[PDB]
Amino acid sequence: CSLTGKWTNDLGSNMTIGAVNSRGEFTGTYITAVADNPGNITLSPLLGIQHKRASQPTFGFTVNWKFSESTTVFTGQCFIGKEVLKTMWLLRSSVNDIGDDWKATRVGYNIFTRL
Amino acid sequence: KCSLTGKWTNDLGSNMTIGAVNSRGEFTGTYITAVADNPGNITLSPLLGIQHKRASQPTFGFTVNWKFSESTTVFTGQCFIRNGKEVLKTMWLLRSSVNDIGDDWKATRVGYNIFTRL
Amino acid sequence: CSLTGKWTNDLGSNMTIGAVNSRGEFTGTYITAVADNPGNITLSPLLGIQHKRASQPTFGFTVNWKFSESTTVFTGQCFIGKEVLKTMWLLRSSVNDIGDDWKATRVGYNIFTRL
Amino acid sequence: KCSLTGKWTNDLGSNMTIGAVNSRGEFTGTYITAVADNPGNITLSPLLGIQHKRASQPTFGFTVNWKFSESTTVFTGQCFIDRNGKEVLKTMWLLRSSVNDIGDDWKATRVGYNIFTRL
Repeated sequence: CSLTGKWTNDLGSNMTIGAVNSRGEFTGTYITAVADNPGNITLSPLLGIQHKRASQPTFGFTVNWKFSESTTVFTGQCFIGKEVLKTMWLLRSSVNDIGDDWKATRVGYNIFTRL
Repeated sequence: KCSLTGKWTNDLGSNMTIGAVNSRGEFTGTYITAVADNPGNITLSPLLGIQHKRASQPTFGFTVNWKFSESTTVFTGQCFIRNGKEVLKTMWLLRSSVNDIGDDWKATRVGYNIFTRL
Repeated sequence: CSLTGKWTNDLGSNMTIGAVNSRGEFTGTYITAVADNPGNITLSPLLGIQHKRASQPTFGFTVNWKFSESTTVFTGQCFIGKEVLKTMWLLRSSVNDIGDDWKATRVGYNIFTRL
Repeated sequence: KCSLTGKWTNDLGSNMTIGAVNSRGEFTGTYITAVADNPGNITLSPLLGIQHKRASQPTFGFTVNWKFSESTTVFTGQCFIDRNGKEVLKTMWLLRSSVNDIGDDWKATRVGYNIFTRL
């Protein structure tokens, strides 16, 4: 259940992850298929840790949108023939005032398979 | 300057330490939780995320690899400054590991957290 | 998009909702596929509201679980010309300590289809 | 005691009134939110839920049908005994917005939480 490689999800988005070093880490690019203003979508980075020990490991990473102010974070698990990432996310928008915070965070799921 | 470099704590009593936030926003760090499913097990734990640098009240996100367990937590939120001090409004997801894909529906867990400097 | 009728979600679970009154309110039953103690699973009742005016109505409801201390609430929206409910959910558990609160809440989703 | 019947404020300003909690556990009530997307429109909105009866600190859930928007919120949580003897509520919630196409589903569920107090 190597997280390296090229994956796609059910909302059409695609990602690529670099090599995983043995202390958990990976780097990747994210191309989102869907967005708040898909007038402005580009390639966004992505930093994350993944257990290297259990064969169906938990994990988590961070996407940093280069086209807006928000952050999306993902956790989930890889299962086995074929590998499937079951994930969930929080998409945090930026609000101008802290008193506005309550409406900043959304949540959702996604399912990834290799390409 | 809302840089997450430094020491932060939160409402349940956890302390984290973030190092250098690099030019691309990235930062390693460590997190001592004051609370887990098996709190007897608690150890130190490594942490990796990215922040926005431009934004004056930056949005952020990081991943905690809990070594003392098979699971993971991701955190997102925003840094704010009206007392003049800096609060981190964040929400998180705990991912537990189930054995089979069938149990997937029961693995993800959610909550909030409020971090301030030490 | 009436919630009256016999739906079924993606995990295998089953529900039946009755008549929705003029102010959006409805009741029905929920036989679940899954649970944290499957040998316990029984018929549990539900209660929500559904915007009556919308052609693709938003709605929310609460399952009160017969066989245990805990509660799941759902929201979502109903799309079309076949009908489909997109829902996310929060499962709330009894902790016995409020210092233990941060862990009594869990999240997921469900797609619902008529039967 | 930890019954829902009563009036409750929350860490964010908003208030709520809950009616009689029947045998089947149900309850009815109203809710003025202190905050929303178009706060000019905020009115009293209805509420409907179910809470576990016998247990001393019950789980519960209820649906808030937003009278001014086309949106819905669900809250879940528990009634605890804060040591002072006073009942605080711990919840988390979803807020569902309406979207025009099923393809936009992914953007319509906000998550958050609150703390209610007796009023």
